[PDB]
Amino acid sequence: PMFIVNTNVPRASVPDGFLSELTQQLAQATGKPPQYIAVHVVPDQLMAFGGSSEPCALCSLHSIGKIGGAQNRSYSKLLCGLLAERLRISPDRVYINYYDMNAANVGWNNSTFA
Amino acid sequence: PMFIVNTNVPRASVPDGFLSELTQQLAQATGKPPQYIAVHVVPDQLMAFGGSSEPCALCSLHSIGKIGGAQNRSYSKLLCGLLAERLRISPDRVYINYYDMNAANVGWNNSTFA
Amino acid sequence: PMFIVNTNVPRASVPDGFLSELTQQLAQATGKPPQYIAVHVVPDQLMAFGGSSEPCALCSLHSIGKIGGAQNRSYSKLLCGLLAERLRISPDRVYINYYDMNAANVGWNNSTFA
Ligand SMILES: *[C@@H](C(=O)C(=O)O)c1ccc(O)cc1
Ligand SMILES: *[C@@H](C(=O)C(=O)O)c1ccc(O)cc1
Ligand SMILES: *[C@@H](C(=O)C(=O)O)c1ccc(O)cc1
Repeated sequence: PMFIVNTNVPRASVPDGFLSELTQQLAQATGKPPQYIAVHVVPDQLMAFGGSSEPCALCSLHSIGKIGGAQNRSYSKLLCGLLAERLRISPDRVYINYYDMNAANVGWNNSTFA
Repeated sequence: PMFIVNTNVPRASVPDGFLSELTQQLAQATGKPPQYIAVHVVPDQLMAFGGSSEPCALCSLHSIGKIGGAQNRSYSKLLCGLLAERLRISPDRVYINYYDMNAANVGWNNSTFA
Repeated sequence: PMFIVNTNVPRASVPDGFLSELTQQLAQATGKPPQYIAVHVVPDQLMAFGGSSEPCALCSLHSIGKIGGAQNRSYSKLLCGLLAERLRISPDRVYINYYDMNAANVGWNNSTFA
């Protein structure tokens, strides 16, 4: 799994330990080992949501399985709550795109997971 | 819908009001209310198109529905036109990836749109 | 084809000519003319892989066709090799997402490739 956060919140407001907290929480939520989880945080972005430049985030979660109707609602609760608590972003100004990847379409370590 | 523009144009060449103009134009084009539309502009990028570093842009438009053959041609004319007029990027150095998303795969406000 | 590299390696560690090298290697690997190939390198990113901030990369290769089980392994060897050689990133700290794009969902030059 890989999780990306793009946000207009400034770098200075991203707290220490945030990438590690994301890694641990995603490990718990998805059931996958933390050593496979990649997290990417992109602050200071030029963004608008609903025409407004108040804090917002556009996120993606890519996963080989563990993606689906019920699971995606659980991920959204978990991730919106983390973003609200740590970055002070309102949950109704966050979009998270969920992608269920075929293992043959993820390259790693000079091969793919096929 | 969410629209993202990556470009090597510098931030200073991104005109004031560009994010609002994109929000308005995408609302018109998709028929969705502007309160739903998210826009992300990323300037100053290290990019090449066809092996050259002249202005170029790599964009994505994600939408729940309203994606398809003829619609995508219409969006391309609209968006290439804006990028040409506002950022001085030639339409043959723009790629726009179109993604039709399932409502169950878009999180927002602690749940999904499903 | 479009190829994106996101990495926490610093901007100064990216060799001049890296974009041109990527363009030629991808043209050879996919069999597509280099005029069509777009490359985007994003250094200095706030990233973690497996909970650790050592150099890593998250990449995407989008292509209209030429995506599949065997192809994707040969791509992964080539790209992992090049990132290891040139940016000093260990190949087990790289993810490459492969996307097969329909031509009707790729806009370019005021239209689509359909
Ligand atoms: C993480 C991973 O290894 C898994 O098994 O889910 C991952 C998932 C999806 C993509 O595209 C890259 C890494
Ligand atoms: C915008 C939106 O909510 C709609 O009605 O389509 C949107 C579409 C798709 C994605 O992935 C995020 C936001
Ligand atoms: C490159 C291209 O034009 C091809 O022939 O595949 C390309 C492929 C896919 C996307 O999304 C953008 C550009």
